[PDB]
Amino acid sequence: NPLFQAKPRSFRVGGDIQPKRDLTRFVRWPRYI
RNA sequence: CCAGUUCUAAAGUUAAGGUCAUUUAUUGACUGAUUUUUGCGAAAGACAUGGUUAGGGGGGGAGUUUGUCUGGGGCGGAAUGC
Ligand SMILES: [Mg+2]
Ligand SMILES: [Mg+2]
Ligand SMILES: [Mg+2]
Repeated sequence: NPLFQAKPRSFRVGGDIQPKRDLTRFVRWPRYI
């Protein structure tokens, strides 16, 4: 509407570039933990 | 259930936008990009694998042996024991 108009992004496969998400479970951790 | 990327040797990153505050600045906070989960993912699973024993197999490889007499030695024969 104003010069500020919305610009969508599609994260379904084969689409725009995936964003940063919480990978905590999938992290590589040193032996000890 | 299907699709939100199939004519096209391109472009696709420090983002938009919404909601709420401050502050009037790409400032702050949520959302934009759902949730839960004391297995990154998959394949086998007490099987395989490893350990020690037991029976096979093994000139690939090690070691060694392969009598004596003897008209040279060998082939033959024993005048090798009686
Ligand atoms: Mg054996
Ligand atoms: Mg030999
Ligand atoms: Mg005789």
